[PDB]
Amino acid sequence: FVEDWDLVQTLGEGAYGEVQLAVNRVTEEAVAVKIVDMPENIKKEICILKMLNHENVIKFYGHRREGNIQYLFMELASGGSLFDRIEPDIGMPEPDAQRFFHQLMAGVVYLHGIGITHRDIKPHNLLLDERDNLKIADYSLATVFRYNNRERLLNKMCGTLPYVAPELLKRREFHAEPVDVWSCGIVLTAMLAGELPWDQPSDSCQEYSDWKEKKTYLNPWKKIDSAPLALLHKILVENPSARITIPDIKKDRWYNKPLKK
Ligand SMILES: Cc1c(Nc2nc(N)c3c(C#N)c(N4CCC[C@H]4C)n(C)c3n2)cnn1[C@H]1CCOC1
Ligand SMILES: [Cl-]
Ligand SMILES: [Cl-]
Repeated sequence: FVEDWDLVQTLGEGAYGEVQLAVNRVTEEAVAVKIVDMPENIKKEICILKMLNHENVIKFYGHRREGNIQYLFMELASGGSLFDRIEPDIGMPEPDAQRFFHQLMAGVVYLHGIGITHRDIKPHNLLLDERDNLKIADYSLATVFRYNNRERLLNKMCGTLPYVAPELLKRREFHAEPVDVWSCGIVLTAMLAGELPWDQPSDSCQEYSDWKEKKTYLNPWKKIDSAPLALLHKILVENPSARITIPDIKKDRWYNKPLKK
C-alpha cells in the first residue's frame, strides 16, 4: 500500500524496472523495493530470487502486486554500489579490489552451482553491506543454464555492451558460465583502472583489437600491475573454450597474493 511504505528516493533502474529506498510507515525499517510497471519476466525473477541463499548474493524479502504494478522487497545495501567505490581514471587500492574480486567469485561460484547465470554482472549490480561485503544483485536477466545435471546453451543477446563477452555478439548459441567469467574480468579492470577498456568486444572496436594485439602499454592496461594483468590475460580470452574457468581463477598467482589493507 501507498500507506505501509514511503518511497524516499530512487536508488537506480535495473534491466527490467527501477528501485526505490522504501521506509516502513509503521516501523521506519528501510528496505529496497523494485517497482514493476506492467510479467512472464517477473514470475521468473521472483522464482530465482526465492532460490537465493548466500552471503555474496542480495537478500530477497518478498513481493506484492497492485494492478499493473508489482513490488519486490530486498535488503537495503547500506554501503551502496561498487560503482560508487571506483574513482574515475584511478580505480581503487589493489587490496580492496582483490577482496571484492574474492567475494564476487564466491557469489558467482554459488550461482553457477545452483545452475543460475546472472548475465549482467557489472559494478551497478554489485552492492556492499555495512561491513563492505559484496552482494550480487538484479536477477532481472538471470536464467537457468543447468537443470537435472544437464547444461542448456544460451541463445539470447542481453547484458551491457562493455561487459558482454565477444561470443554473445557472434554465436547463435553459447555457454553461460564463460560469459559471466568475462564480465567479472571487466569488473576487475574497472576496479584497478577506473575505466572500461572498450565500447564492445567487436573487431570494429579499435580498443578491443589493441588488446587482442597485446598493446598493454596502452590504458587501461598500463595502470594495472603485472600480476592482476596476468589474470586479466587469462579471463579476457576471445575463444570461450580457451577462457580460464573459475576453478583455475582460484589457482591464479594474483588471486592468491597476500595484500595489505
Ligand atoms: C543505501 C544505498 C543503496 N542501497 C541499495 N540497495 C539495494 N538493494 C539496491 C538495488 C537492488 N536490488 C539497486 N539497484 C538499482 C537497479 C539495479 C539494482 C541493483 N540499488 C542501486 C540498490 N541500492 C544505494 N545507495 N545507497 C546510499 C548511498 C547513496 O544513496 C544512498
Ligand atoms: Cl564515470
Ligand atoms: Cl568505470
